[PDB]
Amino acid sequence: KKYAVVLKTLTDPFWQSMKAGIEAEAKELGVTVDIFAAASEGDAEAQLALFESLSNKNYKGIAFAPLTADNLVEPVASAWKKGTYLVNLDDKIDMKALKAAGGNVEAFVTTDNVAVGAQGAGYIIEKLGAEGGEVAIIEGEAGNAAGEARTKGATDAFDKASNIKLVASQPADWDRAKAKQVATDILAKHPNIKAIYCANDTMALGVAQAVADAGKTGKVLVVGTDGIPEAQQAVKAGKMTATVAQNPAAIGATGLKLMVDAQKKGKVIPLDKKPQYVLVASKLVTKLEHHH
Ligand SMILES: OC[C@H]1O[C@@H](O)[C@H](O)[C@H](O)[C@@H]1O
Repeated sequence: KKYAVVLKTLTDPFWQSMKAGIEAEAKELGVTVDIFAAASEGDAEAQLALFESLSNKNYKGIAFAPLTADNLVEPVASAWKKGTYLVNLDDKIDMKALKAAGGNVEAFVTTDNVAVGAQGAGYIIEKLGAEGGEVAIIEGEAGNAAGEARTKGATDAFDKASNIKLVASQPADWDRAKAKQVATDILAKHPNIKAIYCANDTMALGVAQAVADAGKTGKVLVVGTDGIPEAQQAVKAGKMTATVAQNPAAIGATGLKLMVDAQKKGKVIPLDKKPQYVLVASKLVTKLEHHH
């Protein structure tokens, strides 16, 4: 049989890299993998419906990145009861809710997202120096576990830092236009803002455009997360200050490998057993300076 992967979306580069990484790993393992996302973008109910349709196609295993912590709880529990080998990718499902629903997953593969936020905020703190300044966080969608961890890690770092004042922490729901809108509002209400940490690059690129439109490119630091090509290009060009790169290809490849390796014991993970927890490294991408 084959394996299935349900991602948040296939239109955005972070997730496209994850799909490509899954396929590269499938090519090394010699397994067949179908990778999907639901047509309605960001629709948690559409993604549930997609998951439910796949869970009835006799896949050996399904890896999934849920759009929210709760939207896939019931169909994941249902698949576990059917003996499906399940791997949570990237964004943490509500595991206590999953257990209450009667299910489990073999593994969760993710980035240390508290560390991501701490790195993004930490680089801002380093770049602002002793004088510090007003900073803001553009959050992902409220309640998404990975985004929440980044907000926590950044907020904690900013709170401890001398002369840093976090003046705004606001969701833009992983959306570039909405992040441009939120950044425009922050720039209007906080004309002394010195830096904005953004929970992903889709948002950071919108923020960078708001900063440019305000004539403030280089005057307001903009840090993203994911490391998508356009953000790495923005960092090179000075349009973004940095981005905390993730490795979506490795997240996907590792999740597929865990799903394949899980079947060797001939049974899905017991209900009372803790899933595997596999961290994939992040890396701060800054403007490459070799000039003394
Ligand atoms: O889909 C929006 C975002 O979801 C997070 O959970 C992922 O780690 C990436 O940052 C992605 O860009």
